Amino acid sequence: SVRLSGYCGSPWRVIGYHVVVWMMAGIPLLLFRWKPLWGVRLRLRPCNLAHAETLVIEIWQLFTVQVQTEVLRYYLFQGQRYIWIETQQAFYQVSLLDHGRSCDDVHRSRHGLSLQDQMVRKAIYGPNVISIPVKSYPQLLVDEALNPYYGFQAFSIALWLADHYYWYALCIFLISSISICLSLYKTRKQSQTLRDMVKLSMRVCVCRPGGEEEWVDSSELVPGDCLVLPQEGGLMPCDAALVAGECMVNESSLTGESIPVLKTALPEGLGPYCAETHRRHTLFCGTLILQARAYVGPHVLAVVTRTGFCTAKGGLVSSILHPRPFYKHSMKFVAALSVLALLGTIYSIFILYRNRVPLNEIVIRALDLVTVVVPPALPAAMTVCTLYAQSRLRRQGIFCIHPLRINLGGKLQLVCFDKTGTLTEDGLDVMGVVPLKGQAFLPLVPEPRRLPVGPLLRALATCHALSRLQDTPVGDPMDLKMVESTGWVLEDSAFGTQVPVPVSVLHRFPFSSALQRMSVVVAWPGATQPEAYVKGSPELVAGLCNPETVPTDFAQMLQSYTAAGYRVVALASKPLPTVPSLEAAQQLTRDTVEGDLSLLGLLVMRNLLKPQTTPVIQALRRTRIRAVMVTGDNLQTAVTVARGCGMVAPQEHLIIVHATHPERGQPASLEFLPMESRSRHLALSGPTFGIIVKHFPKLLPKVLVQGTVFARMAPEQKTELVCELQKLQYCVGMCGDGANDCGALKAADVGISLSQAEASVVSPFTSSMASIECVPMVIREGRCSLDTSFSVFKYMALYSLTQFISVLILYTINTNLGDLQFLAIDLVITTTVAVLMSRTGPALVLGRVRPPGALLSVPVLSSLLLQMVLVTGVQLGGYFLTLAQPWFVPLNRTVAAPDNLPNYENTVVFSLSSFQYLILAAAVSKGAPFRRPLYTNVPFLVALALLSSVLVGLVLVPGLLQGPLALRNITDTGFKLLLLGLVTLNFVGAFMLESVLDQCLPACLRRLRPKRASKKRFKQLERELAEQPWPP
Ligand SMILES: CC(C)CCC[C@@H](C)[C@H]1CC[C@H]2[C@@H]3CC=C4C[C@@H](OC(=O)CCC(=O)O)CC[C@]4(C)[C@H]3CC[C@]12C
Ligand code: BEF
Ligand SMILES: [Mg+2]
Repeated sequence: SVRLSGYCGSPWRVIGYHVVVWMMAGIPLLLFRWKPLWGVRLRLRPCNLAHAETLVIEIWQLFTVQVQTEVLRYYLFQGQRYIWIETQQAFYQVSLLDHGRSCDDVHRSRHGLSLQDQMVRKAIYGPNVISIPVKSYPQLLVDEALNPYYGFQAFSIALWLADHYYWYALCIFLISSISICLSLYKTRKQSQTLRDMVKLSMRVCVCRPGGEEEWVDSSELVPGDCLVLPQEGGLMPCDAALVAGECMVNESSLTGESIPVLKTALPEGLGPYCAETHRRHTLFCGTLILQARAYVGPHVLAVVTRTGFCTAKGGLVSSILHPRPFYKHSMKFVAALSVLALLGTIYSIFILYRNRVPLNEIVIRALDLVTVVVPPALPAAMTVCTLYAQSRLRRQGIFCIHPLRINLGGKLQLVCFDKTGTLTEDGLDVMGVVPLKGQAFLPLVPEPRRLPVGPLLRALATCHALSRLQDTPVGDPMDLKMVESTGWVLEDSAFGTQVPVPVSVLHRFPFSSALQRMSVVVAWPGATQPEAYVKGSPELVAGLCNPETVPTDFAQMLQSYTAAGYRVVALASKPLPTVPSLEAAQQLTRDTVEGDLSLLGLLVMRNLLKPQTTPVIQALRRTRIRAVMVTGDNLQTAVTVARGCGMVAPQEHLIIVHATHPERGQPASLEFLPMESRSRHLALSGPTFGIIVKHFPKLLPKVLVQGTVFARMAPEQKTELVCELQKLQYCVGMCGDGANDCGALKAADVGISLSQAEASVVSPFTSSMASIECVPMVIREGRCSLDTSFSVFKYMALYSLTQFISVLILYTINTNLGDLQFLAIDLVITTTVAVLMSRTGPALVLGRVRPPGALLSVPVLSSLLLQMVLVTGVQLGGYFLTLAQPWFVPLNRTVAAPDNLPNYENTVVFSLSSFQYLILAAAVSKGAPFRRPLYTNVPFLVALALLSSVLVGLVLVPGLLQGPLALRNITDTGFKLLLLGLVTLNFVGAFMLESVLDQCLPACLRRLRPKRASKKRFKQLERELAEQPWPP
């Protein structure tokens, strides 16, 4: 149930709300976004539903919808339109206005719709368009750009402004704002580009009363219009009901079925028309018409029934506009960092109190804990990392309007694949022709054009009812595919060879839905007599041939072909004793030519795998990523595609699970059907999955773990399957191209859309090519992005702790680092490094091992502690080595910083730490397995080299920036070379530590604490099934 609350508005109250939400703070905007009821109570006063300009909809979950007007008030909730009915005082959806009208009403609507009625119904129903509104820059900002670390950055900016660091807070604010605005611009431009490649309209012909017609746009279509369908077919603009002629539709975009569907004219009657009862007669929006043929009249008419979001495709894409729910692994890491930073802050407060500095300085340093935990350039570094990942994906043709979900691509353990249009082509392609030699079959010939010039070749070429329209063959889709395969050229009719004799059709018997076959009579120069061909259903066509021409294994071979989802159509022929002339061959009755045939062969049609599918599936199976086929097609085609695709290896068992509906007196039962030709896969249909979910809730986890083929699977069942897999703690990806996959793509963690319609403009990922090559690309980019994010976080931690240790060592001496030294270290070094280190691309190939999913790892913490030990050792060694020199004179301990600068202690500590900030940057930037080698990042190499050169110039060149940076000029060149030597030892030690840890720590962890269990539910289920398989 839902409740609609009305809220009118007043100008003074609106301006008051605006000023109190803008001039006061930005916090009220986010608070109102968290709870819209407070915002609507503050801005809008309660009113009556008949006078409301606003509705609050809870279904509780609260949505605020404005009440638009066209004296026709309405509102749009998740796409659906709810007009305000003025006689019953409610907002009734427009979907309910055509309810109850019968088939006679639909047939009376075949004379078009008058213009005045057209405008009335366009006001009522709106445009015939599935339009998803663009997210504005504020909403895009909140959902994408902001991070919880920007709150820390805002607090630190407030702290800086409190302690009067204007040229530092301003620079940090500029960097963060530029990163945020550039990311918003990139995401907005990608969304606009996605929505510019979707064609929301066509030029459709509509009947108009009075015998006239008019070519209107596809958006002017309203329920009641009578479309005139073109004979060449094309995409369907809306949901209609055939009232004249019949169509041949390819509904693979809505249902996933690859076999073309024959839609027939709606039958006249008093019963109410229903899109489910009369689905055999309805044309659905988004489906492709392959052939529109009319018996009576010169046009194929289809009365429009639903337009816009009330269509089937509109209903499918409307269910994903419902809002439903990345940093939790990093907040634990920053809390672990905060423990160390708090210990250091306690030490700093104690050692500053011993120095008797003002208490305000002490409390400012205490509050500096937040800046220590979250560095100033951490949010900017993360935003730039996501920007680099998004740009790298876009340069490959993949649109990512949710850059925060790129890291989820590196966590994927399972990928669900649609079959029709994603793994295979949309329709049926010619598998081959099976000739006959003597009395028995011959091996299948994949290319019928390679056949000799015999009866079978001419039967494949000429036995059809094709026509020429705009220099292209127009007719039955299977006939089109057969003639394309045979290579012959269409020009009663004449056919020229692909490069023999051009045979000419002398007569043609039309294809009938009762006889399930068609016949032609052809002749060619140099022949003794005409030759009549027959093409149709193999079972009944073979019933016309001679018993000595049909092989004894005909039924077995037909069963073998039709058990794999193939569309077999038989061909037959017979020499005709008729004279080769049109005076007699045009008067031949069908019954004489249909009898005493000779089976020439079979023509196998199959749903063809795309060439880019098998390598990708084998690649995913090599890296131990589960491949699951989630299709709306039948079980035989799905199983055949899985077996020939790589999801099921030829040596791996496949089990069909068949759930029986519980009838009266019996309960639901599961029976498993093992077939011939993870080593144990499960195949099951949609109804079987639905019965297993509700009647066998304990066996559902085992089905989900072992199942690999899910056929006849409804869109709601697809998204339910994705959700159930995610309940097993899977990270489920999904690749789809149809409207049936929208719910699965939205519910999945990484949903890549191959669609060219409005389903793509709201998907996280959208590939520009119609293959699944994007899936390995997305996974590689996700692994690279996860590795880069972990490297950035580790570098920020190492930086913060290095600077904190340096500052503590200086505080113990009653010294500080220095304002301009702080500015150099942060802005010039760490901001540059964090920006340019996120630029390294993904590795060329996928790997078996995934990147770690948590920042609190024994490897990560151990590496951080060892690098900190090395850094602290180097800095303290430099300090205690400066303290043992003849030229060294101690600082003036009486005065405090920054007045005791320049001195030797600060100079040495800054000299060592500045090199450490680059060493710890080159160290955490790891390449393989998940990233390219470091040296491929030319900007980052150049930045590191230039900064190292600058720091070596500071160390060695006498008088270079020793004044600005408040450094002290050292005259002992031996000490300068010894400091450089300490820097080199730190460099080699950091790299050796990283290599030794990365190569020997997992082995040490395995040997010390043997992890004999896992917490992921699917892994425990896999262990349990390995110990005891569920189907014995
Ligand atoms: C207050 C005064 C006296 C101090 C001046 C300090 C500047 C030298 C700092 C401030 C911000 C720093 C910048 C911070 C960010 C970057 C990003 C980086 O450029 C890119 O990000 C391009 C990325 C690509 O190659 O695609 C180059 C270094 C740079 C400009 C830094 C160069 C040094 C800058 C200009
Ligand atoms: F397009 Be899929 F087979 F649902
Ligand atoms: Mg599809």
